[PDB]
Amino acid sequence: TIILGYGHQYQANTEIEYLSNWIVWREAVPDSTSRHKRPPLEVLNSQCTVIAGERKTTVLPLRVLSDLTPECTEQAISLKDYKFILRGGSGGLAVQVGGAGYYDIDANLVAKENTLSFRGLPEEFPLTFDLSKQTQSVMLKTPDDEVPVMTITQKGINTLVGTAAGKDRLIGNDKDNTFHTSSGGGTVISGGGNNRYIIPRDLKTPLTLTLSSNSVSHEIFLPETTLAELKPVAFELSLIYWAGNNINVQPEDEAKLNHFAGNFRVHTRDGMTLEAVSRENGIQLAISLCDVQRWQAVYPEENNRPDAILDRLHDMGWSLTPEVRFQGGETQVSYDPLTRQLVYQLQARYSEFQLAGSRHHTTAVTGTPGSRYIIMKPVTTQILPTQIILAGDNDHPETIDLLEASPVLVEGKKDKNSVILTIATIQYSLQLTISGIEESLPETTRVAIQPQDTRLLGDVLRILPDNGNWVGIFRSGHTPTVNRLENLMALNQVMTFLPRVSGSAEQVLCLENLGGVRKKVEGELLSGKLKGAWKAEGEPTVPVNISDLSIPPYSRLYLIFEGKNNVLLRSKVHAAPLKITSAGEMQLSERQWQQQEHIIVKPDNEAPSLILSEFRRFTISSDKTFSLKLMCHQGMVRIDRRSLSVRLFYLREQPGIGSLRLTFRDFFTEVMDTTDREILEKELRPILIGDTHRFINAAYKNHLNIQLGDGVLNLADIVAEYARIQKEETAIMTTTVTTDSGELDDLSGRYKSVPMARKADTLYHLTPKGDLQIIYQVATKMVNQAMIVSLPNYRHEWEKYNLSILSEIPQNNNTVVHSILRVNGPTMQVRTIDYPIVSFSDTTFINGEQMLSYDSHSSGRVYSREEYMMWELQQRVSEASSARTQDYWLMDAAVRNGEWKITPELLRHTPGYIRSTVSKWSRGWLKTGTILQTPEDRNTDVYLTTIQNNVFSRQGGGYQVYYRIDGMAGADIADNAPGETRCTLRPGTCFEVTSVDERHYEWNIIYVTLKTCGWSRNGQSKTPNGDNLFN
Repeated sequence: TIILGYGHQYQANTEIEYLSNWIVWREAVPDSTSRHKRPPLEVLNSQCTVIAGERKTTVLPLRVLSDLTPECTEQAISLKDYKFILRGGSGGLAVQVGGAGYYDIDANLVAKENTLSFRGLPEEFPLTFDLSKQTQSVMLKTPDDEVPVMTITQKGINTLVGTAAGKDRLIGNDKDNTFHTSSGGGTVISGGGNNRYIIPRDLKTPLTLTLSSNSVSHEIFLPETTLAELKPVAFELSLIYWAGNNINVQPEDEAKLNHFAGNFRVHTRDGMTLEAVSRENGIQLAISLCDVQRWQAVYPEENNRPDAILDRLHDMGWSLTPEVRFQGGETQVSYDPLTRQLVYQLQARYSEFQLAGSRHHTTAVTGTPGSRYIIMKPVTTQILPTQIILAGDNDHPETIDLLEASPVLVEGKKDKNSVILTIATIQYSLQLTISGIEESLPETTRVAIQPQDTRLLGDVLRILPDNGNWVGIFRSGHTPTVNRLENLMALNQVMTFLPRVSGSAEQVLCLENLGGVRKKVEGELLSGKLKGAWKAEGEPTVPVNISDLSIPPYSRLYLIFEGKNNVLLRSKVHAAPLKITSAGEMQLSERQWQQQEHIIVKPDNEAPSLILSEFRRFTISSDKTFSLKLMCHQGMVRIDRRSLSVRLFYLREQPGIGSLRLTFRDFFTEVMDTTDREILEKELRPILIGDTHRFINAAYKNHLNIQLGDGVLNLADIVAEYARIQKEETAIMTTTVTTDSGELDDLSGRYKSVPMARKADTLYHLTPKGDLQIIYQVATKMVNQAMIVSLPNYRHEWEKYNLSILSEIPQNNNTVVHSILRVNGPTMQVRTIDYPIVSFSDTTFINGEQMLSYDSHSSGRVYSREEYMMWELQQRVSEASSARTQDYWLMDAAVRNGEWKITPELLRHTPGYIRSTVSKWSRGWLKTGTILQTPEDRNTDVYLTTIQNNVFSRQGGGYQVYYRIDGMAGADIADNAPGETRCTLRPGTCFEVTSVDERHYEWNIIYVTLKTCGWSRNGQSKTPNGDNLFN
């Protein structure tokens, strides 16, 4: 790196002045009045020269034109004649022009990259540079005249970089060129060769790309743009944006637009890679590649399986290249849209692959010798056939896992040197094909039907007849009928409600563990009685303690309850911790540490070296120090006695963000065993900050680094930063908010204003002690800063919270976007107001997750209040996890006092729900804005919980209409048994019909949303042509 200046050689013309008072002689400037005299300082040279060596050299002359300020402009104009002679080397030359002078750049042609950058100019400067012109002038538009502030003579440049945010006009050579365009629009005219473009987001003016006739290929990079921000426009190479100015790729001649088929690629930030493909009529932009790692990073809260990604892309209106590749991960996945076949290729031996079918594509897996293929439990119907191809090593045989599928009946078949096995559960089935790679079935393959029953593929083959193919291979014994099946993957804080039965007098609840880690169920019975735990077919039930239950891996447990009273059981599920007492390298595969929720390290003599394979840490900021400081501020670091505890979050293929706690027992010396006293801890803290290793146990001093996939986590850094945070407790800001804190439609409560301006993204954290930790990031770019809004004891007091959090999101166009965050139980409802333009969105904690990530630049469709608030009815009908968690939280709030009671406080937070059946529905009859009323019935019952209350499943015969009441304040509830939430709505109550949807008319499903009124004395009581509503 060379930084250059403007140095002139002066000639100081001087004279001798005789100071007669001190009779001395001194040097002095010539007198300007004594005839004619030379100037006191005369400039002789105005040239600088740099000759580069063999390495890459960057030249950065002083920036004399950095803004349009008059003094800066004058200084730049005065220096417009300075000569810069820069000769690049074979390594490469990068020049960033200061803003004035004659530039004579002589870059080597051998060098792969020779850069000419104009980013040092004023931010909004119209730059017109042509790479095909050897000599050029960069004119500065001064008042009343134009000044050639720069004159550039370049040779060998191929990496033109534009201004920051100016209206630039760039033209390339006939060679390969790279263009770093500005964020202010303009035009780019790339000549021949293969050209690359890096275009930022939020363009001030639409940008036009002109593909020349002699051009070969083009690659467009969008480092700040996701695929969801682009409109899939057909028969065009232009990149259209949902919001914001778009790129306008056009060719020199429209006749030869089809030339750039396969020679036009667009790279997008979330790992997408669009390609130009010839089609039936013209050209199109189809998705060709996908990096699953970048996509998972951009969308951590969604299902990142290739099938889920394909479904998401199809729902977005995006086409597919004839061969779609899914790069990243342990395997390369290929999709063929013509035959709808998804193929997996294994590369790493001894890799545990989870095989899950789909309702849209057929799956085939090509395995590696010595591998483990886990068959997942079938969850949907009409699953297309799946295939497994085995490499027969005979020294490292593979295995096929049916343990996690919970198979009830397995039937075998033989067809052309392959064994076809069906895997049918109680309610679902799946057909799996097993075939070899060399036209032979390896008899050494192991089929694990049951944990204690592991057979060999040869033994399975022998009992398989040729004629009369279908025979049984496995059949589970008789089990009691299951009224409710509850998976233990939902972690804790699960409220199970079993309504009483009429005469069966025996309700069976089944707790199933689909993983390989033992589960501890810390249940607690509120209503009903437990007869014991089912043991076998014909012996008395075994009594068990609901306080703690042990569930062995891949095993079930049928609890028996009486059918007279309602059954309400609150259960806490915690997996058994993993104890690591050995030393040396301790490597855990991805499935090994993803199965665990707590890992305890207790070294016998020396600590091991933990290596978590493929651990992708979840971070909201790219700064490691800031991320670790925020993690320390959020309470994931705990120090008690000599033990250090670390809580980590990782990105995973499944929806949500994973969590893993690491505890290092005896991590500190014996001086830290006095953590009870705060004065001693305060005395220890300065040393813990300065010299962390002084208080670290000698068994850990060589094992302070934890290998987390690609990154590394150092325990000493965490300890030092945690100590620093403890010091500052007794730039991240905290704002504790109480139910009765803050200033005074649905926004009818308190208001709290965020002090600063936030960014687009937000983070919601729910600590184990039920603390809400909304985290905002300050919009300032120079310094990373965060502001945390704290709601202590939120999970146990969410019904008393009705405040709104107001914030501001500045935009690139000097515009401000208003955001209101309303906390509604596990749901974080956010309204965006644009100046009118009002958008609604929400996120919900589900399945015990404690981290929620929402990014504004991740969607391309804006939903109004009616559209968003209508979506929740569709999710409730499908019984989405959000509705289940809302039901769980409401049931938990219903028992705050210890006895079941639906308080009037919960009425405001709880929308109403009605399910009704009509004899016949007329399409288009119900229009938005109409008025509906209940008939002259005694009371119409409104249900707050519709997931497991048996009040929302289809009943009777005909069309089904789903209702949702916005305002339930003022409705009298009924005496409810423990577990049921019923409200009796007053007769003759108006219902302002809003946003009627009938997309599932062919499925006999009608969707309706409503608003309450007063005593309007109008509407339809019995409704036309019978079909009395609100029974």
